[PDB]
Amino acid sequence: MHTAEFLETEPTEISSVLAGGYNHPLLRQWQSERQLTKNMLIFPLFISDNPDDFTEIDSLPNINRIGVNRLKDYLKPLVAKGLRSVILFGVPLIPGTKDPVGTAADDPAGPVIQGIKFIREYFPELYIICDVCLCEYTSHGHCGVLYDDGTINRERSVSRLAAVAVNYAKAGAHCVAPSDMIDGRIRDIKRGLINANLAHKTFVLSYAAKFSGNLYGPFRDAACSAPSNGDRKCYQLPPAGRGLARRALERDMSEGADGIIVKPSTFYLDIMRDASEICKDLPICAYHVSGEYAMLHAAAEKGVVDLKTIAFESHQGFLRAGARLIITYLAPEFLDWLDE
Amino acid sequence: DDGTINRERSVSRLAAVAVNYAKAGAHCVAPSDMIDGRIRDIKRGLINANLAHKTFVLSYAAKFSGNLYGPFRDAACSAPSNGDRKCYQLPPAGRGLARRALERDMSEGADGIIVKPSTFYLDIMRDASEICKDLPICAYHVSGEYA
Amino acid sequence: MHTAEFLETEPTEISSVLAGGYNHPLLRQWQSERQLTKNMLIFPLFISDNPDDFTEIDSLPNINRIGVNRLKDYLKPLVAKGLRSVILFGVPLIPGTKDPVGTAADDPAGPVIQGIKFIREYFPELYIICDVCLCEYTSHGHCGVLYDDGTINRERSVSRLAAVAVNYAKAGAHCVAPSDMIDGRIRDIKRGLINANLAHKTFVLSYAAKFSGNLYGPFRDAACSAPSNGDRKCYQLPPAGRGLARRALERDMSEGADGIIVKPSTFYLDIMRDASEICKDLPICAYHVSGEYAMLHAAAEKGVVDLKTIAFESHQGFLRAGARLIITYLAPEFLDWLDE
Amino acid sequence: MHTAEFLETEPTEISSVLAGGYNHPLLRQWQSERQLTKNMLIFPLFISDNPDDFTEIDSLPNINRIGVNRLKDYLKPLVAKGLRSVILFGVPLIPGTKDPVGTAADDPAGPVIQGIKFIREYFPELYIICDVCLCEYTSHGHCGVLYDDGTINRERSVSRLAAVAVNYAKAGAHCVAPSDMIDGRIRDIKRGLINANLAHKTFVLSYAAKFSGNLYGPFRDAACSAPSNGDRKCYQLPPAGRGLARRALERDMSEGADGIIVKPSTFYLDIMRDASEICKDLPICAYHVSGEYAMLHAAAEKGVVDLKTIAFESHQGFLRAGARLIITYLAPEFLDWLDE
Ligand SMILES: NCc1[nH]cc(CCC(=O)O)c1CC(=O)O
Ligand SMILES: NCc1[nH]cc(CCC(=O)O)c1CC(=O)O
Ligand SMILES: NCc1[nH]cc(CCC(=O)O)c1CC(=O)O
Ligand SMILES: NCc1[nH]cc(CCC(=O)O)c1CC(=O)O
Ligand SMILES: [Zn+2]
Ligand SMILES: [Zn+2]
Ligand SMILES: [Zn+2]
Repeated sequence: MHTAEFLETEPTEISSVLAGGYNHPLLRQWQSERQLTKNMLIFPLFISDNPDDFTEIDSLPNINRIGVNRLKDYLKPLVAKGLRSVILFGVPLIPGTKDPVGTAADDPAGPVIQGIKFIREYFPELYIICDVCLCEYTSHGHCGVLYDDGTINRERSVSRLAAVAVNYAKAGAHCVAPSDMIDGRIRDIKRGLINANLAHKTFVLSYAAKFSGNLYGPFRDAACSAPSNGDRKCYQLPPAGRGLARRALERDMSEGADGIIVKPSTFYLDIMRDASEICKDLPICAYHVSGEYAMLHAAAEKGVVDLKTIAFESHQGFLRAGARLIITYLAPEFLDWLDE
Repeated sequence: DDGTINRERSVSRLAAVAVNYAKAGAHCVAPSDMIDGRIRDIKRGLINANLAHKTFVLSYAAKFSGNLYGPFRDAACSAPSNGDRKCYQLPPAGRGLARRALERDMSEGADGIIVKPSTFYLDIMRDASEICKDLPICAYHVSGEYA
Repeated sequence: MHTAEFLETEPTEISSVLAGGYNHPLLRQWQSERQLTKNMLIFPLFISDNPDDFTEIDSLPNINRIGVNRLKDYLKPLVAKGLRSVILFGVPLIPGTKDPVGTAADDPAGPVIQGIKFIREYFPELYIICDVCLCEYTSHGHCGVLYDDGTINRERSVSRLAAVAVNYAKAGAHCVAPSDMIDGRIRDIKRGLINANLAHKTFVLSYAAKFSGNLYGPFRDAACSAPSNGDRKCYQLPPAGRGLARRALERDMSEGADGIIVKPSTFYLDIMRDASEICKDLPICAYHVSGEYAMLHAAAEKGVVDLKTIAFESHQGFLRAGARLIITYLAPEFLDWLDE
Repeated sequence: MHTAEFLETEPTEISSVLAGGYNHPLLRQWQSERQLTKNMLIFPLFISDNPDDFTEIDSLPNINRIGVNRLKDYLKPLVAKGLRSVILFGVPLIPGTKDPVGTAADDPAGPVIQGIKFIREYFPELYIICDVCLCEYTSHGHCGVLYDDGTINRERSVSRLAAVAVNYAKAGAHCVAPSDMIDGRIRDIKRGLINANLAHKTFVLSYAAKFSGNLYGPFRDAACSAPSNGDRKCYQLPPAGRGLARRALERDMSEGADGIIVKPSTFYLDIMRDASEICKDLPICAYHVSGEYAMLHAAAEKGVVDLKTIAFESHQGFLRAGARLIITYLAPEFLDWLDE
């Protein structure tokens, strides 16, 4: 008869015993290197050039394209729930706005600057972050100014990007986040802020590690910033490029970045860990991209996972990997969940 | 009797099982129990059975508790009863414990280590690549991630 | 009677047991830090100024000096077998071509640029690397412009080398590999590419660690680039110079190199390991030189070793030492071997 | 007309200039981390059980199988030339000597112990090293005692190996070098020496990093120690196994090794470098194996390289990689070369 066999054992080694550290709910909280708080949440906003807008973005569950006149009523509850910061994304829909040099990017009458002014007035305590790029304002849909061949033109690009960033800061943005990924733009932006006497009041949140991938889909729907005549594989880091990512982190830090953003998040947790070592003295931010966000929702609907559970798991993962800030579309949910 | 894991009896039983699989012909054994010090007993068992030189010990050194093991419980019908595995599997926020578990398993004889889940724990894989730099690291794309 | 003695033993220590990790064929593959793939192979090419050339190089078994008109038929099978990249070497044979400043180096009608144009046209998917130096175009046979005393003239040399490199890139080369070993040439080449607006499309593969030795023989036959009035012991690193090699690696990296090459390979595996630590974020390439290559062939003929076996052993050694790319004359063989 | 182009240059950067450190012959010597001296050379000896032997080993140029009665006249000149140490290898040719447990390994009447006694008497100042293994004394040709299945039997093996090592030391060997590569043999050998009260006088030179390869050929001819019924791929490290090699080095050191040997040499220079970091406080020895040695000779005959030149280059390479001792068949040559 097959019976249960038990091998002869040796006395337990103290070094084997780890269980004493997480056998209680409170202990699992104590084991966390960083605890998730409401003030680490950064909610993205898609401001449209139509002040009465409030359009739902198909590929982005529960997220819409808001116009200035609908901002107050939208923000009120969130701010009351503890929202401390937002990241602005402009979505100029009016025809004849987009061009080869992203002129509309810093248009004072544009959605971004209009949004900055509104928020600084209606929600003076909110921290305003502005994404800096040309992709949503270029006729070609690329992040910077191009060469006749269609390839990125570094010099003209960073020159234009620096202007945009300084202009947002001039309008009142507390922080600028260049997501272009073009070589040396951080240095030009920092120098520009210095020359404009705004470097002491403007936080530079660089998307130091932004990889190219299949997770930016839904975003291209909410802001209509899709490439034309190719992909961003030449500026955004290759998914397998750890060395380049590490070099980009060191570069951006050396160029003046006050903090860095890792995008995507979950799919690049190892890069977040690398960043926490290289940029140990700077705040690291995780960006839970549209694709990752939409992926969780899809899986949830399919019953593969539980929304709240996986959201907490994924977000706690960012903190474990070293991040202390999080840009997520789940901000509204967390402002609630963190209360309980 | 209280329902809590019994380390001694557990590793004693697990070691027997692992050695038996190797005796049957398995080239490698991967303990996914996550119970304190099972790697040492399994390695010692293989040594005593004269199979340690032919059996690769692939330890699930870093196995976190989470919401991604669902589908697996359907394919093998191995779902907990009267509680969860939160007392043996590492807490999602537990980086320190994970690092300590990696060092422990390595020191106990593991020939390679497995990180589970994968995608949701890429940072732990990176930690493992430094701590267990001389050993092969394996990623386990779990049912939940796959689904 | 002498009998076999067995000392009293103690229970086996777990820390002693390593055998569990490599007792199976698959395991020995899992133990490899990097696995050899077809796309890591870089095949050198010796383009002659005689379009109908196809001369065999005595000291270089199975290797010849090809002319443009024989390139198509030579490359076809290789590319079909998986060849992804080649490294061009010009061998201008026409008299009155060589001079004191290597004028012919970037001659648009020369073998290198002619080769670039041909390949970009007939094999558009092939990655083109060009070795950058003056040794094969100078009347004196040295790597750079000389002083009246015969000693290397840094300034004029790097100035000329930078021009050559930019010109190859202008012709269409995807990557440039300066093998001159002259102080600070990487910086001038990078700056030159920047000024020519080609730095974003040109990979700079620096021969950061190139030692002087007895293994470059056969090469001097295939390209006729032998020194005149001395040796290269003043620019190429001394075989015992580890400190200088480490300093050269850091220097080249800091000067803009995108990747580095270690030459020779087998005889300098320790330097490859040093490079994998210093230049951890950059791709490291091993160059299996003519002497090493010819040495394996000789030993094989003598029956000392087996060609295929030692080739795999030596090449796997490069990967073990940290390289992820390999320039070897055995490329054709590997394109076959890797299939089985 | 194509003219030589010279790009505009910037003032030379001090950090680019490395040339000032190796522009003179003496400087290239100063750049060496370690200089090659006669006392670092260890000459191998193949003692036969036929006292009047002096047979030439085909696959091993200029090397023979010597009997005790021919040892004096062979050693005299070498010792006079500066030879300070030798490594003994036994080659029992008498029939019925080899068996399943390598009984003859420590046979007092065997070549090794007979050699130790002779040398200690005729050349009292010579340092005697003995290779420790069973391969040359087993009927199966393997390094240790086997299981019925043909697989290595760790326990019985190290038990037998420890006895052999202690016996050689008892006979008068100053140092023992276990080249078996069987898990934990160093610990048993050290413990055995301790129990025999010889640990304070016996240097344990472990072949901590011994890889399996295609370079041990000629050796199997000089000592007739070739495997039977398989290869040594289960005990000797796989060529791609850097992790295992590093673990083996740490293990052997922790087990009592006083020094370590890296075999092969040239083909494993990166491992020598790894060893120089892990075993920084212990002397590292490079073993220029028969295959590597025969390879140099073959290439030399083929005119691919110059014997003396490549020998110096390869041997200086060991020192560069971190070794301070060298076991080489070129010892006789170096005892001459180092004089000039
Ligand atoms: N330069 C645009 C930008 N800045 C931030 C991410 C958006 C992240 C998301 O998809 O939610 C993107 C889109 C892109 O890179 O294509
Ligand atoms: N001890 C069971 C075991 N071993 C491997 C994973 C399966 C991974 C998967 O879900 O695909 C599980 C399930 C569990 O931990 O609940
Ligand atoms: N600057 C020429 C150059 N670039 C690459 C190596 C060729 C490597 C080989 O010999 O195969 C050489 C020859 C030299 O340094 O003498
Ligand atoms: N255990 C035998 C032993 N000890 C040293 C090397 C000899 C090195 C040489 O080939 O010169 C060998 C041979 C082997 O490993 O097959
Ligand atoms: Zn953009
Ligand atoms: Zn040259
Ligand atoms: Zn042996």
